[PDB]
Amino acid sequence: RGLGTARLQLVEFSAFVEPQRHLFVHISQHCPSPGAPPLESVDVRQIYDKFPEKKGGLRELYDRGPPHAFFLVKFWADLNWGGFYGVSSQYESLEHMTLTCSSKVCSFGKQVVEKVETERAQLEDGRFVYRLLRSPMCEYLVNFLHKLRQLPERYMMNSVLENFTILQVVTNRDTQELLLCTAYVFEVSTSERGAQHHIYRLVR
Ligand SMILES: c1ccc(COc2ccc3[nH]ccc3c2)cc1
Repeated sequence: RGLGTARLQLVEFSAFVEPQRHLFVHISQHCPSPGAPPLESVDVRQIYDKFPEKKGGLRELYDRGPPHAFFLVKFWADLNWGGFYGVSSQYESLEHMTLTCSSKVCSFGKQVVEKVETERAQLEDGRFVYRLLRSPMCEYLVNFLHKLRQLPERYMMNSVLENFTILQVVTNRDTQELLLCTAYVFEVSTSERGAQHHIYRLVR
């Protein structure tokens, strides 16, 4: 499938730096069409420890449901490049909604940043689109990225990134319904191979 539900679909996601653009990670679901197949599944239990077991932790979130709203993205990021560091997200749906978008940056399973944004639906092409464009990337991530690009060896970046995760929770602001919950894990790619990603379903 893709990263989305009947109610809300991710359309594009990127994290980038501008002085053109450099993209650290990118999901295009404009992609688009598959030809096949469905998404592989990963047992959400094997990643409880990469996020806080406190309130709003993975286990708590998944317990309430709905379980089909839960995805894991593995990113191989491109760190070969002080400009403007940005994140851009676009969702779409057929219903009119206001979204609450929470991003939780985690280091060794502890939250070091929570970022909460709100985005109202916008009618376009007979569907509703939710554009969170050019949101300044938090300072901790900028500083982290500047240190990460210093490491002399890709495998050392990977070692450092094995304890770094992001949890993104999109809820219907009005109703409090969870719409999408995405866990992100990270390695690095080469400049030659370019950034890449793999989306899974989280199951239990
Ligand atoms: C390591 C590699 C790439 C990057 C790109 O920076 C971001 C920033 C916000 C994000 N939200 C979901 C993935 C994501 C990525 C950060 C750290």
